[PDB]
Amino acid sequence: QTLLDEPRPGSLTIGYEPSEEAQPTENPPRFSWLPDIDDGARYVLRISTDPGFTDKKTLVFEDLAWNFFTPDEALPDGHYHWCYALWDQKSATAHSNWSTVRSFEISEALPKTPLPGRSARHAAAQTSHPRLWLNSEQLSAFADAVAKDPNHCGWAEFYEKSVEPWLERPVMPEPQPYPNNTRVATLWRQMYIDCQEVIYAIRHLAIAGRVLGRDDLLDASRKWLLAVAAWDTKGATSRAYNDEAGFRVVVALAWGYDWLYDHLSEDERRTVRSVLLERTREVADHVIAHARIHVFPYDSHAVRSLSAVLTPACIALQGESDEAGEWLDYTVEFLATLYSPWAGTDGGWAEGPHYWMTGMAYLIEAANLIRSYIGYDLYQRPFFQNTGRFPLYTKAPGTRRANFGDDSTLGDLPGLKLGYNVRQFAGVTGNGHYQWYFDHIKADATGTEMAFYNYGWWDLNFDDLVYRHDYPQVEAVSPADLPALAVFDDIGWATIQKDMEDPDRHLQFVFKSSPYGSLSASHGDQNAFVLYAHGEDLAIQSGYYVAFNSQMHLNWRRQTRSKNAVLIGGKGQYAEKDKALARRAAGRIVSVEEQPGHVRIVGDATAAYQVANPLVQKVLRETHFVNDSYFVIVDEVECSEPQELQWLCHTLGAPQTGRSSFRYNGRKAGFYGQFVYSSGGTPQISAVEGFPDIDPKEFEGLDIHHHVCATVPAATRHRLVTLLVPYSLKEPKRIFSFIDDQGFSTDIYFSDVDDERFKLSLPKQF
Ligand SMILES: O=C(O)C1=C[C@H](O)[C@H](O)[C@H](O[C@H]2[C@H](O)[C@H](O)[C@H](O[C@H]3[C@H](O)[C@H](O)[C@H](O)O[C@H]3C(=O)O)O[C@H]2C(=O)O)O1
Repeated sequence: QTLLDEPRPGSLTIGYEPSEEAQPTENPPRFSWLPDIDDGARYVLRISTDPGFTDKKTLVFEDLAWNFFTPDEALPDGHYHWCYALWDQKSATAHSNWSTVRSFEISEALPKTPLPGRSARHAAAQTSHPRLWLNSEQLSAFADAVAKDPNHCGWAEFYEKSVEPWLERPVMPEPQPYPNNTRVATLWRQMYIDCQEVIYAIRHLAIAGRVLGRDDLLDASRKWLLAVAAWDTKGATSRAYNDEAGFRVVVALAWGYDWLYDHLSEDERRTVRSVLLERTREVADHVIAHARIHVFPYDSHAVRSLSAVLTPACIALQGESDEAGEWLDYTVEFLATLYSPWAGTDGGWAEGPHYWMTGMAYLIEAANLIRSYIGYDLYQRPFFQNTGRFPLYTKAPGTRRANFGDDSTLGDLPGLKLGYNVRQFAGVTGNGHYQWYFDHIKADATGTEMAFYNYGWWDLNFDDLVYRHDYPQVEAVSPADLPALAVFDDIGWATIQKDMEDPDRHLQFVFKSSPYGSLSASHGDQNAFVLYAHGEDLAIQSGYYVAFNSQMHLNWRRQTRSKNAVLIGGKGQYAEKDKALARRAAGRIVSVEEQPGHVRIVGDATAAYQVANPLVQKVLRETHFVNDSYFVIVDEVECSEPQELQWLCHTLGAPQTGRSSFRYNGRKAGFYGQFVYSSGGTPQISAVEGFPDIDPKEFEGLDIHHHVCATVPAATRHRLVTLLVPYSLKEPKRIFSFIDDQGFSTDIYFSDVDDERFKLSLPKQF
C-alpha cells in the first residue's frame, strides 16, 4: 500500500474542490484533485455525511481514470466529507492511504446537474451516421419538412448563400508553408480562413446533398473532402505548424466523414478515417498529455479545442477507435467538471467578452452536438444559465471601446456572434433581455458577416438554421427593468448599465481589478475603468488590434500605459509573456456597496504594481457612481519611498487641460475630470498625442487616439480624488465641490445645480 502524493497547489494549476474554502455550486459537486506521482494511475473517491466514512453512509466511486470527476446522481442535502486514494484495477481495491478529508455543504438551492456515467453515455449514443447535429431519423424527418416548405427554418436562405456558391468554386488548394517558417500575421490569418472555407464547402454541400437527396451535391462535397484528406498531415496545416488551420481541417474531415459516410466507398471511408484519426490524435495528445489541462488548465487554444475540435471529431469517429471513445469521455467529463478555468458560475469570462464570443461560439456547438448525440445537456449548469448577462453588461449595443482584454474587433460595434451567442442563451433560459440584445446587435451589425473575425470563424446562416430547428422562438423584452449594477465577483469585474434602450442616454461603465492579472487575454489593467456615457465612447480602450504579437499589442494594449489607470514612479503592472508572473500581477474587488444614487467599488491592485516595482506597498482605487450622473475616483498609494504618481485617461480626440482639470468633447457627448484633492500636491497636467514607441506603420491611415497625463510629484503617500462628470453636449453638466479636510478624515462635499449633495468621508490611512 503506497503513499499518496498530495502536492501543494500552484497559481497555474487546478485546486482541490470542493472544500470549506470553495463550496460546491452544483449538485452533485465537481471533484478535482492534483494527480499522484504515478502518471498512469486510477483513483477511488469516498463521500459521506459520516465523518468516520462508514459503509452504510459512504458513496464510493471506483476506477476513476481521471483526477477529476462528476457523479451521475445529485446528493441529498446536508453536511458532507470526501477523500480520494489510488485504486488498483485488477485487485479491485484501494492501494494507498486516503487523502486529507475535505468538507462541503449541499443545499436545495444548488442546481441539480448530474453527469451520466460512461456506461449510460456510451449506451445512449447512436451508431449509424449521421450523428453530428442531426441523426438518421431526424434527417429524414427534416428532409420531408423541407420538401413541404422550402423555407422551413430558413432553409432556402441557407441554401442560397451558404451552399450554392460552393458549386461554382474551385476546391481550395492546400495552403503553403510561410516563407522561412516565420509566422506572419497576414499569412497566418489567411491560412486559417482558407481552412474555414473548406469546413463550409464540405459541411454545407454534404448537408444539402443529403437533405435534398441530391447525388450531385454529395459528389461536390466528396471532391472537396478527398482533396483535403490528401493534404499533408505533417505539413503546413498541422496542429504544430498552425493550430488554427489544424483545428479547422479536422472539423471539415469530421463533417464530411459523418454525413458522406454512406456515399463514400470502402476505400474512401478508410482513407478519410485514417487522415481524420491521425489529425485528431495530434490534438488529443496535445490537450490531454502535453498541456494537461486537467492539471494546467490556463491554455487558451487547448481549452477551446475541446469543443471546437474534439467534440465534432470524437463523435464522428465513435466505435471506429477505442482511443476516440477515451478522448470523447475526457472531453465530455472535462466540460461537465472543470470547464471553464476562465470563469466562475457568476457568468463572467476573465479573458474578456471578445474571447467570450469565440469560447462560447464553439462551446455552444459542442454543447449542441453533445445534447443531440447522447442527450446530455451542459446548458443546465449555473455558469451557462448566467453567462448571457456578461456581454449584456460589457458589449452592450452601440459600444465600441468600453470593455477589457484582447479584442480582434476593437473599435467596431459589438460583433454579430455576440448577439447570436446570447440568443442561444435566450433560447436556453427563456430570458427576453437576451433576445432583445440579439435583435439589436444583429441589426446594428448587418453587412458585417464578411469581416475576418466572422467569416473566418462561423457561418451565421448555419448557426441560424441549427438554432431555428432545435430551439423555441423567444420574445424580446425591453431591457428597461435590467438592474443598473452587475458584479462579476469570480473574475473581479464590476459593470453599470443605464438606459440601455436609449441612444442618447445609454451609459456603460466597467471597472476591472482581476485575480487573473495579465494572464492570457487579460492586460496589465487592474484598477482600470472604461466609460461610455450619453451614447458615446468617452473613456476608451485605446489603440487597435492590428495583430497578435504586433507592437500595438505587446507594448501598448497589453501595457498599463494604454489604460485608464495610474502609473507609479513611471512604472506599470507586469504584462510580459511569463504567465506565472502575469497571474501573480493581480488585483481584486475588495467591496461593492449599493444604495439609491450611490454605487461604490473598491479595488486592490497592490500585487499588480509590485511585480515590476518592489517599492509599492498599497494600491487602492475607489470608484463612486453618484446619483446616476457622475463619478468620484479615489486613488490611494502607499510606497516605501517617494514615488511620483501618474493618472491616465484615454480619448479619441484631443483633450483640453486646465490647472487642475481636463475636458473632452466627442461628437455628441463629452466629459470633464477635476483633481479636487491631492495629498501629494497639485498634479501637472499634460495632453499626450499618439502612441509613443509604437511603430507608426501598424496604425497607418488610422485615427491616432489621445490621452491625458496627470502627474503628482514624488510622495510616499498619495491620496488623489478625481471628479468625473460626463454629459450630453447639448446639456453640459457641472458639479461643485467643497473640502472639509481638517480632522481625522478628509471630507469632500459635492453637489449639482439643484443642490443635491454627496458626502465623501475619506480616512487619512488605508
Ligand atoms: O488574429 C485574428 O484574426 C483573431 C481572430 C479572432 O476573432 C480571435 O480574436 C483570434 O484570437 C486568437 C489569436 O489569433 C492568437 O491565436 C492568440 O493565440 C494566443 C493564445 O490564445 C494564448 O493567449 C497564448 O498566449 O498563446 C497565443 C499564441 O501565440 O497563439 O489568441 C487566439 C485566441 O485564443 O483567441 O484573433
